[PDB]
Amino acid sequence: GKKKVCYYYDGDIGNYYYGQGHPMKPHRIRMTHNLLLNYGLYRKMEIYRPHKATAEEMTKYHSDEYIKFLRSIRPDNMSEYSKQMQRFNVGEDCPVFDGLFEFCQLSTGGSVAGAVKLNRQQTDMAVNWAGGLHHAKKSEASGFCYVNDIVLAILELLKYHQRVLYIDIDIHHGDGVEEAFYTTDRVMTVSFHKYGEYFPGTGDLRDIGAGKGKYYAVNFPMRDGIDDESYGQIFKPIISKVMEMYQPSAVVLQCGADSLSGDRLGCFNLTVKGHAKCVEVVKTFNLPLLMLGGGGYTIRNVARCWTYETAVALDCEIPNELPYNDYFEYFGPDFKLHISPSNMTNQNTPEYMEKIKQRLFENLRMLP
Ligand SMILES: CN(C)C(=O)[C@H]([NH3+])Cc1ccc(F)cc1
Ligand SMILES: [Ca+2]
Ligand code: NA
Ligand SMILES: [Zn+2]
Repeated sequence: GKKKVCYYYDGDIGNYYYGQGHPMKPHRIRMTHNLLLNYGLYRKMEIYRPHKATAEEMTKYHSDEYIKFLRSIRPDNMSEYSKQMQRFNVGEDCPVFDGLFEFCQLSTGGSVAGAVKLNRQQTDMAVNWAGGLHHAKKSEASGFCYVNDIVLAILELLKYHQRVLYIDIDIHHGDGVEEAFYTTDRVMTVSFHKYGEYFPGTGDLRDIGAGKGKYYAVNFPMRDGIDDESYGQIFKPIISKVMEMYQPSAVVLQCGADSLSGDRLGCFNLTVKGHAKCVEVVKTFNLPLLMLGGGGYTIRNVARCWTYETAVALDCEIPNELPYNDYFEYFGPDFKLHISPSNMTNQNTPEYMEKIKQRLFENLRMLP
């Protein structure tokens, strides 16, 4: 049936600024929100403003030293922290900006608040588009991510769920999440991603986990230009098998939109419908589901993607004609919700997709 959806958003999020030229634009979350408000989707779901997660909350995963650094560092005291900045991988990809810590607190607060909601059985789905920062590590920033909201949310779910399944359709590998849970069977991580001279450089299919977590990390490496049909060929089958073999009681789905056609940093060729089919698939298992954001650098298409995927969560059909909104000019020249793929070559042959799939299936036969 139709699911109750709780959605997390702080309108201050759009005002954080990574700096001139930096492709990460928090503003995209405000565009997303404004677009789905203008489609009327607030009528169908509960909207919450998340708390700011505390340093205490964050050190459920991150080191005390790293979190102490994140809450002290500012543009005005950077010169005095040059050593700490290098150690914690801050100051370049992951710059120091005004309100950095508060940005992390809001990002993280959405993900944990959604997980609490799900644990209390007061929603079927929770949505935090400001979350999904899958590259942050225990004691270091990486790939524009500082605090790993996903890891903290899963730790919250593990309080009431013996097995949690994490699925990642961001074009990048979910390295920080895989790393955190690599040696436990209580979290299975499934990542689909570009692989081959590409950030972060991990997610080989031969990376399957270790110790009690061996066979609970699943990696589908892809080449440039995958399209809706190649992706669709393998996502439903892999997820069905994972569900069947792993039998999770809760699911976290990272929905990074840098896997869309025309993403400024991405090299895939998915449409918003192709992307969103993944949400559709996971929804059908009828499990407590936390949906998070992620990467995405062509921001009009990020707003489309996460608006449509909100509508998917709600089983609420919306028209292709975009309603008027505060960012209307960004959606030219067509002013429609859905996007076309490019004519870029798909380097992923059908044979390649089926072969990688069959290798993952052999691995999944190793579960209890
Ligand atoms: C470019 N790059 C590393 C990426 O896009 C990754 N997906 C990491 C990431 C960035 C922003 C975000 F909001 C969530 C995750
Ligand atoms: Ca991924
Ligand atoms: Na694991
Ligand atoms: Zn990404």
